[PDB]
Amino acid sequence: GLTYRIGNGASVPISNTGELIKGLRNYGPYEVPSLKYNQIALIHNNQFSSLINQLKSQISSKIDEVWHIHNINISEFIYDSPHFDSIKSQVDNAIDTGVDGIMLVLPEYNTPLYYKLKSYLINSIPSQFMRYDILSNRNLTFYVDNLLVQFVSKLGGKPWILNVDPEKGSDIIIGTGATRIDNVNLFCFAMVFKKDGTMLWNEISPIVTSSEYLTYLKSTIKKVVYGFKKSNPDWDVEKLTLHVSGKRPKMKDGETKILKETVEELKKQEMVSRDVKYAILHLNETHPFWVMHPYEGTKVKLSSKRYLLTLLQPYLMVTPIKPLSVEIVSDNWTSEEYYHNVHEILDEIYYLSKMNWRGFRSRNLPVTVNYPKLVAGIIANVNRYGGYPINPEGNRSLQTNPWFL
Amino acid sequence: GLTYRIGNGASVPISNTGELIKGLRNYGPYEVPSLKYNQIALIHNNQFSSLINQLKSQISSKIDEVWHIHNINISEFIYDSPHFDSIKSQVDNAIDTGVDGIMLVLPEYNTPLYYKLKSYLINSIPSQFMRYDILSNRNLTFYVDNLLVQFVSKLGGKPWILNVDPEKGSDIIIGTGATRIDNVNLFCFAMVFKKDGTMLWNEISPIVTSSEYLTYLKSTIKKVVYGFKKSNPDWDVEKLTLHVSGKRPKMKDGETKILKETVEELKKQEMVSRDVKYAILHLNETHPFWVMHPYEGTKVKLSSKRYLLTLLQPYLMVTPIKPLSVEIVSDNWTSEEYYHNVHEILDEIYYLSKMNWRGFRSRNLPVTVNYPKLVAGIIANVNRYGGYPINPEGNRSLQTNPWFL
DNA sequence: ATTGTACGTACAAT
DNA sequence: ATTGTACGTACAAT
DNA sequence: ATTGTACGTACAAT
DNA sequence: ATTGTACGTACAAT
Ligand SMILES: [Cl-]
Ligand SMILES: [Cl-]
Ligand SMILES: [Mg+2]
Ligand SMILES: [Mg+2]
Repeated sequence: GLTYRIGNGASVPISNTGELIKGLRNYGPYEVPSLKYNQIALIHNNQFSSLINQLKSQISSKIDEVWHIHNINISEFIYDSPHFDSIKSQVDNAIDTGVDGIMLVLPEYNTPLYYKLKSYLINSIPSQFMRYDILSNRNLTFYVDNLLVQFVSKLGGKPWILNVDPEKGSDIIIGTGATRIDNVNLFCFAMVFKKDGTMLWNEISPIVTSSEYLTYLKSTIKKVVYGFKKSNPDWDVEKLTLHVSGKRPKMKDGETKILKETVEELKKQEMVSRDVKYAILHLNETHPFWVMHPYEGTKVKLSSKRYLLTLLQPYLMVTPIKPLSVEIVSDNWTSEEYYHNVHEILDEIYYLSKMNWRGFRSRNLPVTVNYPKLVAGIIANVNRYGGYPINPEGNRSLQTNPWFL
Repeated sequence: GLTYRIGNGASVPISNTGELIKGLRNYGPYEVPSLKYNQIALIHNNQFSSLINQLKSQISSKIDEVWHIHNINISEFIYDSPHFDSIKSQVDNAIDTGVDGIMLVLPEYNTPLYYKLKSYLINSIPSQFMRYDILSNRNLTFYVDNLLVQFVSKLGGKPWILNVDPEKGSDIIIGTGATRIDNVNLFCFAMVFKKDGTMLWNEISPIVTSSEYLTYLKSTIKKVVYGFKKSNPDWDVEKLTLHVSGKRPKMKDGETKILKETVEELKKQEMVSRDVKYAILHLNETHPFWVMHPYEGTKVKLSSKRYLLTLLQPYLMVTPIKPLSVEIVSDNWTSEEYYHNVHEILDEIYYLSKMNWRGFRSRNLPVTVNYPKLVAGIIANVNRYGGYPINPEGNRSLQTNPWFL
């Protein structure tokens, strides 16, 4: 069945972390990140610690041997006290020396300090946080293994992509919708993906009130298609799918009407093909249930437009299911192609549920739903603890890299 | 897996009508009905019709050769006009000669006449109706084949029973609840079954208003247990299950409270064992869905007390499911036996979904739910068109035979 | 904040 | 009393 | 009323 | 326009 494509034309089976890691060592990742300085800063307050030295050695050898990123040096920067100003001084010191990314070790749980520093770094340079007190109580091998998956991704590398039939499925999938941060405030999102699970462009709205939802939903989607088209100017999108998700205002028929208008305007502006075939889907995580591989990829039809994908819960009697409801709220398909297109979009959602660059283990949740949830967590908490605002507009690094992992 | 037990200790696979019919011819039914007169009346208004003669010959030879009911003679009675009084004269003439049952051919669709005659016959003698205009447009072989399944059952025979492990499942299952006949009026029902799918006793309430529901629900259940116990005086019920169904007043917590009281009173009166283990289940047919034998008998857990059985739709791309929701609203099981008992009651419901004496083909709906629906259809329409009331109390034939098929 | 489970013991609601 | 959460700690993952 | 499907064409609701 | 019913006729079942 489905496989992951890594480097040198090799592919490895899904649902098998051991073979994925082994394949990376043999063949490299799908794309090794391009770096300016070949330099990574490690920033901590545990100078001469043995654990810091063990961590640095594993990072160094695995960046070389697993990720095939050669000639990297790691520089150390020591902050004197675990507070914002003292750590920020060392972050700025690291940036001044010329580094491709920062790995920042914090001593303990500290939510305001974390989100203030994280929002500063997201606006500055690819970064990876670590907790020393958790690091001290973990298998270092597993810790660094998965750590490097998302750090390499943050640096712009592509660890692996989905091996999918290039003749089936959408040209692009737009994950879009909004996420509430409280009873009144929200932000809209729109993320463009290839059918192989790679993210091409990201846009998010400013935080606004629910009264402004549909205005900013349309504008955020137009902005992400503009950015996708400018960065991919020869791509003619003839097969388009919207994956709408997020806890958002209940305005279903008004929202569908606006999403349809948006697609039509983008056709008018020739941002997608004038003959584009599209569908607008609602993706909702529903209540889990338990059957007391027969359901790996099973598709359930509830009505002509409501479907259910029985995604397996990652777990260690009963088989747990994490179902995903998929409703077709709008499409321009003909009756003759309709159920062929239903199978294709459902298979596509299943494939995308296997993409996750946070770590080696699949999340079994489509990236079009999962990655906005990660973004929501950061935007909400940066707002709550008053960090630096994150505005990907005008910042190509934020528009194209998975800074939210 | 599951098999049907027929005569002479033989058993045949489920879901295979051809082998079931062949097994009956070779081994006979599980129980051949006992008859007083060895005489069946055929009552029609098509004297000397060739089709009537073909029908009579198939009935005669199959009663002999498939059902192993020997030495039967069929007498004919001719009514002159298709009206109640003229047909009733021939029904009474048939009864006066001494017959074990009546087969009554009506010329066409006529709902008032059908239910007036049917309610008269149900109060008199086992009976089987037929429509001449439909009979003329059918494969006579298939028509008579299934016709005789339910006629033999109405005469008190047992065509086949479920082959079930005698050490698993309930001692008796009581199908109970109520069915609305309009927005205000209803009747309660209670049917006692063995785990092999045979009905032991039946009681129904008079038609009452919804305000009287819980009073008559309790009294109808007590009445059916009294009748089961009087007819089965050495049976010690230590494993009891209630299957509650029917479109009825929304009084869930009050209904559960009364059903629990009923079981406790019956324990007090020593109608069941004082150490009886029981569960009270709600069985609801839910919305069908389609998977786009992997679900023959599949059990889904939704919560600790809510389950789903994915019963297959009988049908001729997508696999249709007719799910059955099963909720445990009350039980006296211990925590240690609980999930063992959940599997047993769910398997038991699945087995009972294979019992259907209306014809050879399974209905894939548990008899504890299906047979009350058949009763509801008759009671409602006899009320609507003012036929003779059907009161099984005091009438052992109505309390023990499946007159509703 | 590598991430995710699994599972005690609490306490929340009815 | 009973049933869903809730919040810790434990620790698995290749 | 042997029963049950499957499926046109209508019309019902939005 | 679009999507669920609805009510006929057709006819399958072994
Ligand atoms: Cl569970
Ligand atoms: Cl369908
Ligand atoms: Mg991260
Ligand atoms: Mg019948």
